[PDB]
Amino acid sequence: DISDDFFALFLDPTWVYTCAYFERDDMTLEEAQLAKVDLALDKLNLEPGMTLLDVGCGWGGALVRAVEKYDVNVIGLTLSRNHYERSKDRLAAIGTQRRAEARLQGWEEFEENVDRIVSFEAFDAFKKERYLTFFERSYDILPDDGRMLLHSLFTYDRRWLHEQGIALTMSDLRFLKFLRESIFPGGELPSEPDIVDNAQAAGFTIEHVQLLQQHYARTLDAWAANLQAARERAIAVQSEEVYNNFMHYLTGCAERFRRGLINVAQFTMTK
Ligand SMILES: C[S@@+](CC[C@H](N)C(=O)[O-])C[C@H]1O[C@@H](n2cnc3c(N)ncnc32)[C@H](O)[C@@H]1O
Ligand code: NA
Repeated sequence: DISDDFFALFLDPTWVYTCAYFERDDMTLEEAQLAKVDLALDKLNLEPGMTLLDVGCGWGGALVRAVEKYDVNVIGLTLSRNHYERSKDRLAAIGTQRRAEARLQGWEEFEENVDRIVSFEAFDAFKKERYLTFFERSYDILPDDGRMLLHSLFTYDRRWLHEQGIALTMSDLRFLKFLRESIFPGGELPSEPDIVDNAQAAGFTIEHVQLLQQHYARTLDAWAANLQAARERAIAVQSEEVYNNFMHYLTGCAERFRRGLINVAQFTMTK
């Protein structure tokens, strides 16, 4: 796979590799990633000592922020060994009396009770045959007053796009094929109904939906600018092919969020 050393060339120190939130226009990338995490965690009404599950925890930035700012116990799940190892190391290096653990484990195998759940851009990696199952499991492990913040990408169909004045081009179809045949996200995104209808069938109320479309455009622009500025080092760590493929993903996805072809949002879900 792609080395952490490559991603380090374009991500900020949190290692967060999902849509940032430019809560103030002059925030740096790091500040906007912490703002995105805090935006989500504030919606969970966390109290010190609660237990927070992060489904699909990446390299651990949100878990570290949850411990540091919110003083919660944390459990992070991932399917990626590289994600797990960095998460494990970062959490162990936090000075805290709380429980802070990362696991190489899917949510399908996790059955422990937790007080709150967060997830950032993992849901699009789930098979559509598991969308309902995921919400059922999340409902079951939460207490009666539990809350989940689902931050997910989602797509729109031709009819909706057309009603909004947007068309999918032959280039867009080529780009979707590029995504499907690569490690990059976006090849088989859920629709908004795939999120909302399954969450509601499992018993959740959708309290709030916050769209972040243009924040993602800006985030992807920042990653691309960072990667081009480090091009020689990126080629050295990987190769020119990989570098160019990443640039194609980052810039192509930025263009598509700007145009409105796809979206990303935080869904506050309550019981
Ligand atoms: C696009 S990354 C998001 C990483 C992190 N949330 C962030 O904001 O940078 C998706 C992560 O979800 C994880 N993931 C995908 N499917 C999963 C599953 N069924 N259970 C647990 N984690 C999963 C991947 O292994 C990866 O760590
Ligand atoms: Na404390």
